[PDB]
Amino acid sequence: EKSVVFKAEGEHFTDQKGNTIVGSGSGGTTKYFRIPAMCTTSKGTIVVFADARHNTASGQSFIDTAAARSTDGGKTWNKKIAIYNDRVNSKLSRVMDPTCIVANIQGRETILVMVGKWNNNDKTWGAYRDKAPDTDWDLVLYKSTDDGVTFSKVETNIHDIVTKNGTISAMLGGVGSGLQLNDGKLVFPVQMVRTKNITTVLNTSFIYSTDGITWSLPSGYCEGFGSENNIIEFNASLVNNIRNSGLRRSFETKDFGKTWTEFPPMDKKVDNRNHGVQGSTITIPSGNKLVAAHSSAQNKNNDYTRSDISLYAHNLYSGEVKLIDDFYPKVGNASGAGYSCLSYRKNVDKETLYVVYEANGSIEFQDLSRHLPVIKSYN
Repeated sequence: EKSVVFKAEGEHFTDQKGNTIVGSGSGGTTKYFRIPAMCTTSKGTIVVFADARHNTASGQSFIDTAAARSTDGGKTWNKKIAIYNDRVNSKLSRVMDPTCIVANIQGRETILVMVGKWNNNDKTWGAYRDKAPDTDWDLVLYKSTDDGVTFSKVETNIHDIVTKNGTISAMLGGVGSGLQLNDGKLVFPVQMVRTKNITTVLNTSFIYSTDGITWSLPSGYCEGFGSENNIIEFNASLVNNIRNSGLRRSFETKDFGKTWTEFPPMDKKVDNRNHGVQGSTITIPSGNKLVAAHSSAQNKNNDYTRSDISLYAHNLYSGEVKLIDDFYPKVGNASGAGYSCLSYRKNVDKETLYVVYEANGSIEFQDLSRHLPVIKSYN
């Protein structure tokens, strides 16, 4: 139905030594949660990641990556910290902004989660353009191969490929979920802050891998807009769906990230109004056709309150769009609101469509599976 994954001012976590993490919420709880990411496994297990912003909603604050696991269809949740910040700066050390993938990596069902990491930077990441890359930044990857019970660090070449590019100050996942392609390739949508000498502050792209260890960046870039984005696979194209102030943007690449062109079935189809917001975009099969399901905020107050977090269907053939469910029909908390993440699976003959989203500093979950006939018919 509807459940609270992470309760603002209602959770207590422990650190690596098992000592409680005293946050600024009432009773020493974690103050605020943001930026949910959800991955469902072949066992039906739901894992939801979010920033545990222990002291404040601000992105420049002390943050760990929490993980909530449900094996009862989202009724109840077991919670823990999946990724700890480095504990350099009790005010500013942070791991943030998760993107997850569920994939069979050479046969092995794995949940990957990728987060940015900072320590001493007191400003948002777009402020740091002088270095290639910023010395305070990193982008870390953790995995679980035990159905979300334990997460371990993956040693990658992600920092190295950013350094060898030479034009990137920092990189993050696109927020929410990445994908495993039909052929098996792993793809994280990414956002990047370019070095100062590059005219465009922000770009979108992706990183890809076969084994989850060695990653690659394509040679091209997509225009950044508000840079948070997701990718879907459609025929031999990768198609993104990007945050933008006003109308969301969508581009396709037919050359695996060398060049991008507008994708008419999704480009400019959903309006998030002033500032834009992150949104989640996934595909759902309907026979041998595909439909895109998308969540983002209607933003009725045209501001940072990002009201009315809604599920849409995009007809990938005709370009029609329709509202399926305004599942969080509420004005958000302008300290940080509006974000969401969808998850679809068909396990055996059971199709599930779940969402998680920001709700006044908490993360809530809804089972939206009743909407699948309506979405699937939209081709």
